[PDB]
Amino acid sequence: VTLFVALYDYEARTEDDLSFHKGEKFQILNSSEGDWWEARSLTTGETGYIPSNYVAPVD
Amino acid sequence: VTLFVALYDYEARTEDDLSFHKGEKFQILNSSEGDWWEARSLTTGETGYIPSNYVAPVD
Amino acid sequence: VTLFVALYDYEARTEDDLSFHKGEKFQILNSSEGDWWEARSLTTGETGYIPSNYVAPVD
Amino acid sequence: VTLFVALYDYEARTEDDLSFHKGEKFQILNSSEGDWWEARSLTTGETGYIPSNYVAPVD
Repeated sequence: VTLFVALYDYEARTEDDLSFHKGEKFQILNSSEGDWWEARSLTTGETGYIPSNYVAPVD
Repeated sequence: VTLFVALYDYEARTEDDLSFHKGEKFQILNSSEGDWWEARSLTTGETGYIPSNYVAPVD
Repeated sequence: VTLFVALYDYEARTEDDLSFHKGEKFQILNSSEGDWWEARSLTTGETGYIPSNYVAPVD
Repeated sequence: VTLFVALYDYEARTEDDLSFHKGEKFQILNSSEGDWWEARSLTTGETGYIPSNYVAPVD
């Protein structure tokens, strides 16, 4: 399972976080040890940490 | 300090309460003034009252 | 609610604390946040933090 | 003992209270059952309630 969709919008707080919009999809290979996962957006191509509670596996 | 985590989404009514989404984690600032607790979101760093029956201790 | 009464005069340092004179009586609003209590003067109706070791319960 | 001097200034909150300045003297015949005493100022001639902790018997 590596495809996840955003449930809510999110505005990055720092340079390493990724901002994104609800409905946006990501590739997330491995989850982290924390609440923050490193993702790549399939829309913008950008990469960065996202809060793991904001996405769900794409059905 | 124990973290607490949101069980459900909650949308604030005024500027005093804090909107949050399920799974968001908080550090509690003041819990002894009543059932609404002053808390900081570990997600955004925002601060405000949250209804304590909407959160549980992490673990 | 128990009234408390000032044992000594006290002059506030900022706008948050409350200046008061010996014998002034207060009704306490919040006493569980620490040793500084949020109180209303029964004399002027002003509100602010007062150092709890400067007051005693009436009687 | 009926002569008392004011220890601090006081600005009346209502129409029945007497405002006064530190060093001002009053005649106070009988003390009340409460913290408020009915006084007459020997300076202005006015009469009204004053907080009893603000005056002391004139020595």
